[PDB]
Amino acid sequence: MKIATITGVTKSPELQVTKAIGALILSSDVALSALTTEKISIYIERGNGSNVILANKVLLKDFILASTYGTENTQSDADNAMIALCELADEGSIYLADKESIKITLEDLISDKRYDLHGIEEPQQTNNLFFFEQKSVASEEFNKKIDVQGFDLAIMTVDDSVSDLSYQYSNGQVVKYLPFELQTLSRDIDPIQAVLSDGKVVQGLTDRLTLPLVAVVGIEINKSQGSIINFVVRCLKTV
Amino acid sequence: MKIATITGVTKSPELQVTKAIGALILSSDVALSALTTEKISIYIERGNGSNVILANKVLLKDFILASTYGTENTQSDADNAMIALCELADEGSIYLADKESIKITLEDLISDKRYDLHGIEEPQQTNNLFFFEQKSVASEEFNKKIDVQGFDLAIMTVDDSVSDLSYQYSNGQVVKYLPFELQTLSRDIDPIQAVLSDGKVVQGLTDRLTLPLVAVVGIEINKSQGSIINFVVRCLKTV
Amino acid sequence: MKIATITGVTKSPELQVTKAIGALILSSDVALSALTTEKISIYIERGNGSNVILANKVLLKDFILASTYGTENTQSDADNAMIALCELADEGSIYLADKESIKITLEDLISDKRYDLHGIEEPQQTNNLFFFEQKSVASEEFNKKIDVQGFDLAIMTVDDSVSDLSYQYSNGQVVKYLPFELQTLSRDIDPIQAVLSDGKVVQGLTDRLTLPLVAVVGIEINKSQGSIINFVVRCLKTV
Repeated sequence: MKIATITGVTKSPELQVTKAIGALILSSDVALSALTTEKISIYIERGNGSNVILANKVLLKDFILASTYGTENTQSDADNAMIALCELADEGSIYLADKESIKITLEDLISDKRYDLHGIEEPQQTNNLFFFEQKSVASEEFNKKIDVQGFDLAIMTVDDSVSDLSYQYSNGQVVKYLPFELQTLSRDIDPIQAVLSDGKVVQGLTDRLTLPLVAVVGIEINKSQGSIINFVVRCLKTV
Repeated sequence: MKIATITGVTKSPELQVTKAIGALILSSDVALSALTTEKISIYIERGNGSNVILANKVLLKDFILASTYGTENTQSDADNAMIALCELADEGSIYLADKESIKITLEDLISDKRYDLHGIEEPQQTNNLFFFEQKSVASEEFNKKIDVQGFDLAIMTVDDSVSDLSYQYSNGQVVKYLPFELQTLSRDIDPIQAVLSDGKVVQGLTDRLTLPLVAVVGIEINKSQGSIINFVVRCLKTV
Repeated sequence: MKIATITGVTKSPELQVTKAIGALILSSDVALSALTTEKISIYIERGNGSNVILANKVLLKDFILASTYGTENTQSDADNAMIALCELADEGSIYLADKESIKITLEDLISDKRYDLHGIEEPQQTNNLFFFEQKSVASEEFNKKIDVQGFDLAIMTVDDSVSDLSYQYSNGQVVKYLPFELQTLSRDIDPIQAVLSDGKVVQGLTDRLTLPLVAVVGIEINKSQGSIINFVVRCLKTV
């Protein structure tokens, strides 16, 4: 159903959804590569506190990239320059018992741009939900190690100051990769990232990289001071 | 093997094939979007018995869109502006027992256009065949309900007067869809519909929508007066 | 890791690799369709037994097209006009015990172009290796029958002299195809062959055709005298 449309204002109101939905359709007249600052926040209000957080001010570009990895890709039309379908459940849709509601908020929107949010209903119900988390670096240290066990997909920022990325697998082996090799391996599973309205296809964003994590327990970043490196990890778990 | 090449005339003769073929190849110098009124009729003729009707004056555009949904698509070359492969059986060629033949007819052709036909045979014989059926919703009526039990793929005409499309599933649940949401969901399975000669790709047709039906038993169309809504459904069964 | 960067010379020096790499990355500023005479040669020198010859002066175009069939395809970036990822092992990497090492060389390059080699390692080791072989049909031979049992992919040069090509399957059936039908069948598996820098995709080469051999035990070529035909076949086996 048509959840909301936003135009003119720089911040969407607290959008409330009561019926069970499983996926969100985000449409805009701004291209995917032109998203700069817009952020989204989605949660489920269970009652007297103890609400479930699925996304806390996650960047829209990272949210779109982390959800359209694989056979699918972002779409375009003659009326909308960017369409993306992002799922929130594994197979069916979120189940709300008595008074739970899904609250969605948009922040840092552009004044002269239009956005539209739609919700997709499903005939099934499920308790397996997707969770988004954010990790960063202090930007004043050369190297840092993070643990990515459980997560099956990551979106990393791309900068010229990142030298090495070390993957530590579940069997103890450690493999070092360069950004070029990382991008080449990334573009081997999902060759196409988006299709433009005119007909051209873009096979990758110039400053974001999608990494699938299979049997990977650790990621080490070897970089140089001067920039902040951001990772957005996606996981699936039962609430 | 090559079947026929048609030019100049507006009606192809009733071509007869005796070799057991498994699929057809349709090639023409007009793009897939440029097809307007061409119709195809394919059936199996038995010398002593009842005819087997697969397609009866089915639109060529709908036939191609039904047969080329999935990983594949319709391609193009320098000589031919449209090349498509259409499957007739499930995983083999149609088996002719005693006095069976395949009759193919093309009608409502354009005078100055070329239409070729090719046949593809397989080393296996199977009894599963694909059947095409046509359904309509009139223009003087507001809403309708059509039973789509047993089918797995439909193609609906696209008009600016359709309001809602409702799916009733096998478990009794009812889900309402907007045309925009339905198009977005349809493109979520097959991102690309055709590739042009220059290099640009077209991800859909402006007046056709392909609906993959899974465990759906009813479709309810809600619209306003002004146009006729046409559905072409495909099914698989044994003869 | 980075193996070598070749620029200015017409023959790359012999390169020795000691680490157990799993795949190679070929990057160059020459488009995929623009390669004419570049050749590669890879072989493993083993201190216990006999040396393993993987590629013996295989053309770069055929070597690249043999590895990028399926969902993957050769890509491009701003700096590099052609990037390809070619696997040398089935799932893991080549096993080297104590001193056995891989040796790679490039031949018949162009002085005013650029080439690079990258190596990709894997956390696992395997003995299943990929082998490339070359078959030839002379100019004075009207027809020729070859045994492609055990192979899984072939690359042929499209020529106007070739008239028919017949598959012989395991069950004994023989099916004859034309070049047009062969190309159409091939393009139904991998619709897109490469993506250029400006966003236009290319769905195939104008002089090379890729044939997937599934349950095929013989290939017969019928042509007219005048031209030579070359097949590049790929196979997987345990050493």
